[PDB]
Amino acid sequence: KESAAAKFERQHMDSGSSNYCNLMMCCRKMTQGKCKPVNTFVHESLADVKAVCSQKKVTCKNGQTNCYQSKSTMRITDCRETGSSKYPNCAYKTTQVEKHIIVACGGKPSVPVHFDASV
Repeated sequence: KESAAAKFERQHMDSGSSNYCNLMMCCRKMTQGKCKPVNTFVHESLADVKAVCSQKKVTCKNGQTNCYQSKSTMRITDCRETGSSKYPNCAYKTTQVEKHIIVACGGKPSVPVHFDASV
């Protein structure tokens, strides 16, 4: 069983092409069983992303208060299923942007366990 912290790294970290999302959503296993409809990858170092857990506190989309917003914008790529996508033939639109990220943090040490939003 993968931990929540490990799952966050697999689904969202790509520390560092129109087909980017199609390749990554597949390699990171987000097209198994169903096409995850939307996902965001973050291209900053794992350390900079983990540091968000000690940055600005904000409320989570689900109402929990263990969420944090990055002090700076970060380089991210949003992957969104296209209208033609249909499991098991998933298809995604790749959009690169620079936005702040909001993540839920948990565990000891407190690390990101859920990508909540980009703002």
